Amino acid sequence: HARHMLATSLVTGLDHVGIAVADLDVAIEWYHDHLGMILVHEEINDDQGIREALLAVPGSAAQIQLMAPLDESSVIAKFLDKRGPGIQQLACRVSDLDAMCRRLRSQGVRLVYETARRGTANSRINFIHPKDAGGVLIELVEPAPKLAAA
Amino acid sequence: HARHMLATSLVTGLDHVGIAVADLDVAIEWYHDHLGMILVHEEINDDQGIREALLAVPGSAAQIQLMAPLDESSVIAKFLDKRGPGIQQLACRVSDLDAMCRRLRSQGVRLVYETARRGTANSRINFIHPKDAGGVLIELVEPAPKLAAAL
Repeated sequence: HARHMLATSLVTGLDHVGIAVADLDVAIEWYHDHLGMILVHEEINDDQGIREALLAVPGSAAQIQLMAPLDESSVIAKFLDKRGPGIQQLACRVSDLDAMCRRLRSQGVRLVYETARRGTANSRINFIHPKDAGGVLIELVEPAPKLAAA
Repeated sequence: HARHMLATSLVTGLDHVGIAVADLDVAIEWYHDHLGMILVHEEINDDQGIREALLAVPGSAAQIQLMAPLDESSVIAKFLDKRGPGIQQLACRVSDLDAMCRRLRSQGVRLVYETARRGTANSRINFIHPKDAGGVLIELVEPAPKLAAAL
């Protein structure tokens, strides 16, 4: 029971799975109707150039993040144009993003950002450089304390 | 909080995220060394022609399922020729696979298999037809009773 295993990293679980979709509105209803997922949150990431919908999966702490491009400069536009909709990122929840990123760089692994950016719900995020992880995009997510938002 | 929300479907959670990799053993060490994931199971799926490694994420119930092709005939091999390594499947844990599948079919959603197959470690599995899910491969996973695997 991995919920009862002591960790060896600063990873505390899976934050979300990011899925690039064509039309976000139809996708939200489809995931809700057929899988019972619930639209918990919706927002624009201007930094990343995407429109996102956060779906809760009742019984589980990990979310499904549906993503659609805001414009063609989006990281999601590239993905969608080359292969259409698909699973585009795996996001690990982390307790100290700074600490893990320093540790990763000490281990020879590149990160995409010098400084964390803001993800969904004003979380702080970085990415392992995808070419260090063999084309897989791994995001590291530190949720912000609710006070920090205010 | 979503862990304490009563579900409206037979999905009880996220079973795993499936990742196609080129070399299983080096990927295992990479995910363990850098993300702290722990190898809890390794097996060969002769039907789908893949070798698999299940990684626990301590503090979490969902797993990472690394997959490498055994035969060029496998779905993982085709995925790797076209796009290289990448995230290839999202797997929902379900409390009753057959009931879920009948509900999905009466809702107008197709399933890949007529009858469930065995997934990693005896679980019973099916897939929503990827064309029905806009190109995304969604697996439905029912863990099998431990007694089933012994018989």
